[PDB]
Amino acid sequence: FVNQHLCGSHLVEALYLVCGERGFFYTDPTEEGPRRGIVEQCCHSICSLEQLENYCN
Repeated sequence: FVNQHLCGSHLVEALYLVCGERGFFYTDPTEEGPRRGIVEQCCHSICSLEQLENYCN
């Protein structure tokens, strides 16, 4: 993951990386539109890693 399009769990992964085992908030890829912030921003556009670190716990 390096400031590049990240959708589906390909995004979760990053969060997993930066969040580590501490567990990251993202639920499942389906069910319903996730946070509606990181996804619509990192999937349709690029996003920061510092932005994933606030997702961990």
